[PDB]
Amino acid sequence: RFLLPPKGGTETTRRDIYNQILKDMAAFPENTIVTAVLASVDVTDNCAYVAKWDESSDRIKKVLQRQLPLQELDQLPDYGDIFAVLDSINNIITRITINSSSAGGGYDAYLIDFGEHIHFDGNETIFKLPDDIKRLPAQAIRCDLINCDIANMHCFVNTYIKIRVHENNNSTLVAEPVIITEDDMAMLNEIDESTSDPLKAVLGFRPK
Repeated sequence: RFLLPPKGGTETTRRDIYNQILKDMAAFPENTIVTAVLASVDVTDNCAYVAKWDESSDRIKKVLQRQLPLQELDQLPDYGDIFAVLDSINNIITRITINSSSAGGGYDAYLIDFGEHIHFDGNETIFKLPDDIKRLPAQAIRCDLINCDIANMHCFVNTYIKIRVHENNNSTLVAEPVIITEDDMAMLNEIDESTSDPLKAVLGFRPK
């Protein structure tokens, strides 16, 4: 059975949903070199995403590695509201928001911690986050990477990199890449299997 459609909220574009979610811009100070995970490289939209994945994000990490039980949901939350979705094949649970209704069926959704826009069929297994996790800042910060080969940068997704922050306007970054607990690396391997899944682009996240 499909999830019930959202009862409320304002539908938004991919650019707008990124603007509406909470983001910790203080983690990327200008004129400094910082260590961050290359969350995603969108070679169709040019821009990349960086995530601090700092000790303050520990609750999100616990949900992602299925270390915390969550209440399964049958009613999609409102557009712009934050919840969790299960990638059943790769066994990880990630934070998500529905930004709009799709004309052909389903919805447009944003993976706030990965910086990825995906189609949401409405058959996906979804959960309610506890309020503290729900209120945590989105890990993925939009970043214009300069002086580098973006295509080559795509292979370094889900790895720690060092970036020189040229500009931090408070919604996006202009950064140049420069050429960490054991649990953090283990989590990145778990994320990479979901990200590298051969059918993720075609089917999105699979149910059950």
